[PDB]
Amino acid sequence: GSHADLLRKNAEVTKQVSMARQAQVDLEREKKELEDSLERISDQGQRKTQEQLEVLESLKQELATSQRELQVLQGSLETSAQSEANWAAEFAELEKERDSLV
Amino acid sequence: GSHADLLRKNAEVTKQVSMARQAQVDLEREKKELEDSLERISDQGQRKTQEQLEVLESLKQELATSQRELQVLQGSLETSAQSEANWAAEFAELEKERDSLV
Repeated sequence: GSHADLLRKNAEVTKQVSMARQAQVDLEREKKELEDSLERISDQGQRKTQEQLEVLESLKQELATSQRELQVLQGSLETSAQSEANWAAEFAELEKERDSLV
Repeated sequence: GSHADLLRKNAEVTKQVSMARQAQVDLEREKKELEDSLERISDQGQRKTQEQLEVLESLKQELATSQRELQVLQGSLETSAQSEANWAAEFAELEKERDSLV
């Protein structure tokens, strides 16, 4: 009857209330880990952006230095070369003399 | 009276309809330029991301090459150096002989 129905109907509403109060708990908790995960994937993402900027900066620095160094060696080779030339000429003169004496 | 009010009231609704039909036109048009601007700032943003990737790649390539080149010069200096040594020794022998004859 109407009494049975109301009593049954009401018993269900109580169960649903309980279930909703549970969803509350489960959701509010599931959101706490999303909050954390988000806070991390962000924290990490902003530091990766940095390392990169520091890698790119350093990279330019490294190349620039290598260039300066390469230019200095090109000069040392230049001078050394000029020096080997003199030795030959120097040796030439001694040879000319040695030949004169023998 | 009620007739004056309805007639006046209705005249206003007609004016508003017209104004709304205008907002339609103006908005639908203002959105066409947002559509374009967005399509551009995006198109440009995706190509800038590329150039960069190509700058970074090239940069590594350049540094790597400079390193190989620097290493080769370090060797040329090494050999040239060894060569200057020989000249001195070579010159030394000639000198010893020249001194013997004089």
